Amino acid sequence: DDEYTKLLHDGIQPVAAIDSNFASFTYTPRSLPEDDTSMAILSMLQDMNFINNYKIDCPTLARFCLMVKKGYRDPPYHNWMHAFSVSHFCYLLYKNLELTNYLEDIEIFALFISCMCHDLDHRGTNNSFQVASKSVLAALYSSEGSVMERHHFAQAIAILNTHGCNIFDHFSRKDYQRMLDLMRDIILATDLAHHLRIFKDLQKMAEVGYDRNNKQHHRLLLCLLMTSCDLSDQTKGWKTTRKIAELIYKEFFSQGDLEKAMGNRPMEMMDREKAYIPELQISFMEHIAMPIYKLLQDLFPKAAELYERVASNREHWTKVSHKFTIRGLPSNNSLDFLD
Ligand SMILES: CNC(=O)c1ccc2nc(C)c3nnc(-c4cc(OCC(C)C)ccc4Cl)n3c2c1
Ligand SMILES: [Mg+2]
Ligand SMILES: [Zn+2]
Repeated sequence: DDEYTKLLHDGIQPVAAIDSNFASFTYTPRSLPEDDTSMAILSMLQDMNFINNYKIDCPTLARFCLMVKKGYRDPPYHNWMHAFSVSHFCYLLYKNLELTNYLEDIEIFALFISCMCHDLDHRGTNNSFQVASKSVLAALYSSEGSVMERHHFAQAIAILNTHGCNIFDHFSRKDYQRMLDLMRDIILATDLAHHLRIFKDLQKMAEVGYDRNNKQHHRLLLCLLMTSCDLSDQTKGWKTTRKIAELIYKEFFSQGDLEKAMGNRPMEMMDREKAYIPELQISFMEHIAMPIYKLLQDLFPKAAELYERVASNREHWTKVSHKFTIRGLPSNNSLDFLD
């Protein structure tokens, strides 16, 4: 509530005042105190001129922002600080790439808001679990797939339709509808199965060359950008990829434990007794993360450094893989862990 009063009455801080490096790809948004993140959301929207552009009511935007923030739970990885750093990367794309040369302003706006909302109310489990768990969410969504992502969109709808939070409601009925369809498309695009589905369309687009008058190129690019935001912890330094691996596997292994307790056997990557983190992390980087930033690079030449960084981080993982084998004695100087 004090977050609310401050967000409403203190005024929107300039991004430079947050950090001199705030709009650089080298900046790590997770370094920002979590208490300051709602303010940074407003600063980013102000700096992209969307608040003035779309005549957004700031009190409404403030309320919406805090609703979205409090709409995240606290699993190790899929929490608000994830959504925030994903949203900040969207902002980095805006500042560093000429997105406006590819996308309409409304599409860019939708992408940013979608980043904020895209994992709303995540419970720290994947889509497969909801099914096996017999959760309410599976009952609601399983027959169409993308269970969690459908729930993320529905939560965003629920927030927008909370009194005083509808940042869009002055839009024309036409633009209001476009915003809902954009957010749905974009949030559904964060399901890995969707990404795999559209991947060769993304390639074909990258091959034939992007066409600004091709509206399905707009739609494809929006998905590519959304996924590149979702995975953007991989584009910072080694310490960020190391720390995020830790959060991810903590979350994964917590799911695996639950699957064992209900008498099921988790995927290997969810099973703390089978999962070999360097291999799993290297696979994810080689098959999912790097192809995404390579497509980003093929479309935006200035995104080359993002790809190079991800690849460089991948090679860093290969270099420390050996450390997961205990050579010599443990730090204990004890073999008691064998018993
Ligand atoms: C089947 N393998 C996994 O789900 C997997 C394995 C290893 C991962 N390793 C890292 C570092 C990571 N970072 N974000 C995600 C991630 C991405 C998700 O969808 C995002 C779109 C772009 C596909 C959904 C859930 C997660 Cl956890 N991951 C991993 C995901
Ligand atoms: Mg997600
Ligand atoms: Zn996410």
